[PDB]
Amino acid sequence: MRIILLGAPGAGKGTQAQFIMEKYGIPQISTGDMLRAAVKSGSELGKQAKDIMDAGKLVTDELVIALVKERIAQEDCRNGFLLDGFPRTIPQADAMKEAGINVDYVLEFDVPDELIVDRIVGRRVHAPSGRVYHVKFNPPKVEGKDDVTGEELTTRKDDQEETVRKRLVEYHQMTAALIGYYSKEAEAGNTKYAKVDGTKPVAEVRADLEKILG
Repeated sequence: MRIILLGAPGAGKGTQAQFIMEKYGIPQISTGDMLRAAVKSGSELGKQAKDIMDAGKLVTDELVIALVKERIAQEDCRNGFLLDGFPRTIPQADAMKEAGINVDYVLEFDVPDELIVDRIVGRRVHAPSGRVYHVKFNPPKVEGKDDVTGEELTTRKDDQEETVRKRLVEYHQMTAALIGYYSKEAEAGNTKYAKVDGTKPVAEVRADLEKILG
């Protein structure tokens, strides 16, 4: 069972990761994780990808692909894998096909931008301790203040409404053609594609995956 899980930043597609992992007994894999696990290994690619990172240049599509083919070749991927957040472009996806890395399902965790914004800007945090809150779901006992210390709560620079919005616009701009690519690939029978609605409750989204997957 080989699955590609896609979704906008802050949509929360990771909320179904462990379900898929336990359902079909497969590891979760991201380009970020293997970038490190490669350097950790004495692999040539690891040493290669290490130099590119130390020099602060983007990792080439060919090198990332090589790391992927290397990653899924390991024994933990005997029954498949869960590929999280990759590919991100059509060249990358085609490069996976050019190297014969097919997948069974392409899942698109979909959440409207406005909802994502609403979720994120609602966050509050106690920076020095790292304690997190949220105006809904988990508000502090004393309004605007940390339960433990009683100090005023703040917000992350990474959660600024203006910052989050640019991230989404950028993401859609970069992912739009790729979604159509896999949807068309599905019409060609090369893989299966399904646009999952991530606005419903977790338990409901989970049950929808079982009808899509099996």
